[PDB]
Amino acid sequence: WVKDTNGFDILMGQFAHNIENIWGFKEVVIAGPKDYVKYTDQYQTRSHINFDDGTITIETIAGTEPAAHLRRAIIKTLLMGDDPSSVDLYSDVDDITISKEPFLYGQVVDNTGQPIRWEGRASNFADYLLKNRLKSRSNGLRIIYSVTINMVPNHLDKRAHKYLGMVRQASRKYGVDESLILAIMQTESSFNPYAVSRSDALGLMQVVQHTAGKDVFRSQGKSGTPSRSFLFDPASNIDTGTAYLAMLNNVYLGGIDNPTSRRYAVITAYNGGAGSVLRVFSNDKIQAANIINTMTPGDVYQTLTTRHPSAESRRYLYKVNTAQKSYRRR
Repeated sequence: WVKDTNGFDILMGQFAHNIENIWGFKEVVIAGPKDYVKYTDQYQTRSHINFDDGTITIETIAGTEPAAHLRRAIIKTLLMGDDPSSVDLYSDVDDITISKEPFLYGQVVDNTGQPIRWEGRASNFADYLLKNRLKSRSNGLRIIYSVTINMVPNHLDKRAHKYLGMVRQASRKYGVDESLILAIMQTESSFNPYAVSRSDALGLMQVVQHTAGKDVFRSQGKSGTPSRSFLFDPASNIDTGTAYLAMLNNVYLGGIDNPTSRRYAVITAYNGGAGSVLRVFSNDKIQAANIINTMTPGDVYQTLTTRHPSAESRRYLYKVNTAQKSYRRR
């Protein structure tokens, strides 16, 4: 709903085209919801954090002094403070800033098994990787040099720890279970505060500003739509996303009486839309709820997990439900 979207659409096209020219079409890698990718060095160097499987891969296709290119990115990535509102993952500008509290602190250790919070240890660790873990690849035409760093095994729990207070607040406020909130959050970004989709979802809970964002503001009697900075603010984001979860539950899918059937529906609707979920059972929103209110919740899970028209949405329900079963028990 803007020229913000369109100016941003073009920047996207422009950004991707700059990468394509240097890495070749098959090597175009871009930041995602569960993936931080930051280009530096005029697109010759990229720093990739895969939050889903816990790897930090630093790459360069620079032909001169590649080891030097890699060292610079390794240290900054390990030391970067998170203020995702200030980071542009769609430019090659170095807006990377070193703070007293690196975002990755406790998620990775150096080769001596210690967490990294100072520039000295990060440097010693970079030199070690460069001497013992330097890999080289061919894209068919030119050499890419890299360093892979594995995060601690429990990196996901360590990263979610940063947002449990915000989840507890939003949970008590909106009447939505903590386990559902975390399960949505995990499935959407693996607790990545730099999360960006190409469906315009922003932040930890992947809030689409123009649909869900706008809707939530209205529900609370607020005007306008949430800014880009607002949704990259973790507390703002988790509050907004949880509000949309409660909205799906009270108004859009409220005709569902069994609370466990409603959840399956709410979860699916979070990704694919409330409209589509009802339309699986009947074109009449009222009849659709009436059919659901006569079937067991396990049929409802089974119905949505197979007979929903988006392949993405069918997977989404299975993923969130799985995630929730490990957050629900305390």
